[PDB]
Amino acid sequence: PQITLWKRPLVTIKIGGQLKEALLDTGADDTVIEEMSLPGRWKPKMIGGIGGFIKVRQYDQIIIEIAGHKAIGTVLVGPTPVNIIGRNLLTQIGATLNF
Amino acid sequence: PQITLWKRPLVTIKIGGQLKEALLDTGADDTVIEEMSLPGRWKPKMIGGIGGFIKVRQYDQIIIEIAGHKAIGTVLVGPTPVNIIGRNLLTQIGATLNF
Ligand SMILES: COc1ccc(S(=O)(=O)N(Cc2ccccc2)C[C@@H](O)[C@H](C[C@]23C[C@H]4C[C@H](C[C@H](C4)C2)C3)NC(=O)O[C@H]2CO[C@H]3OCC[C@H]32)cc1
Ligand SMILES: [Cl-]
Ligand SMILES: [Cl-]
Repeated sequence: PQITLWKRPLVTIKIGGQLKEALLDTGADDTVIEEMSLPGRWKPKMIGGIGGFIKVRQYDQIIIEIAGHKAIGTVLVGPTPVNIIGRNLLTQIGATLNF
Repeated sequence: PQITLWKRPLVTIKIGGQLKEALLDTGADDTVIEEMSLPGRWKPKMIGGIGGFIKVRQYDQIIIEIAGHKAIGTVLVGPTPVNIIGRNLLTQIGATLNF
């Protein structure tokens, strides 16, 4: 689709069989989702946001559907105020900025 | 232009007579610039994201040149390491997310 920005660019994602709402975030390098259980092992990562740094759990090669498009990649899990889809997955679904 | 997201979508901006680099950020409601002086009145504001909240100065009716595209709107000024152009000015230059 073509998504204008008068409202937050919120989309439905499917991860772990569950539907969630997430924000398409070109200002995010990484994808960050609120606390949920994911399979496999995870690795530590510190990420920096507007208010400071937080610890997250890094799960690699996670299957996730994003507004109907299939991605398989790294998902960070932690106390983010909102689920965000960052450039690591926006590139997988072929998204670009246009003006 | 069409901007891919393989890397950070950074552009040149002109604001308060200064040239600066800024991130085109669809996840940002508002435009947030690193500490600088701007003309006019301002009022304090708290904005939040990963890591918590920061205090900023809200300047209304500021003109910015974004990648050669003129826009006017509210600009928040405060302690961020990276300038971000948020949806309130992205709309004004007709930016969209496409995939
Ligand atoms: C009301 O007006 C607002 C305007 C801005 C914001 S915001 O907190 O800056 N954020 C919105 C937001 C994000 C998450 C949850 C809720 C809201 C925008 C994100 O795009 C933000 C930008 C930056 C802007 C600068 C430079 C960096 C670090 C921070 C300052 C936040 C990205 N990017 C981010 O956090 O990315 C993180 C995940 O991916 C990683 O890679 C990059 C750092 C790691 C909140 C309110
Ligand atoms: Cl505005
Ligand atoms: Cl429009």
